[PDB]
Amino acid sequence: MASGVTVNDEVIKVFNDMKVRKSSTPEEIKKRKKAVLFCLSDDKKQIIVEEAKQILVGDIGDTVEDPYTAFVKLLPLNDCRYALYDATYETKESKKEDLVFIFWAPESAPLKSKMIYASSKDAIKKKFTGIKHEWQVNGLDDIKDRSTLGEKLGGNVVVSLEGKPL
Repeated sequence: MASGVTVNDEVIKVFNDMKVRKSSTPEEIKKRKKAVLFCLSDDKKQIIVEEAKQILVGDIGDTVEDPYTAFVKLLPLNDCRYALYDATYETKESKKEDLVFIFWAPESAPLKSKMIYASSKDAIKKKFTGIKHEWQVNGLDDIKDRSTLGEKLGGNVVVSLEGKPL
């Protein structure tokens, strides 16, 4: 009984979009994908993005109170999923931005959920050619720590992340 999962083309559009996301006018920035969570398609054979669980740069402040809390709301404690986000931080030398591949895997999720994604983990990562970061968070307590993020991207050089001092 062989099995395996792949990464849906949607994951690419997000990678190509999140890898080439440029800031020109706030009007376009509203469409600029800053954060997005990936889930299994209706076929449960590949990794596709869920429109219901994504965070744009314009959504924060229009219909969303916070980009983090928005993600914290989508994150299922009884289900594992992936999420790509762009971490904007500023160090004591200069301000820079980057993107990281996050893996949401709670301890309440079923082994079949962790295994299904585990099979696509490479496929989804393969599509993330150039991703120099990888975040493994099981629960919200693993990522709720603003420092836990600001450190993984920059570490002890980040004076502040997302507008919050580190």
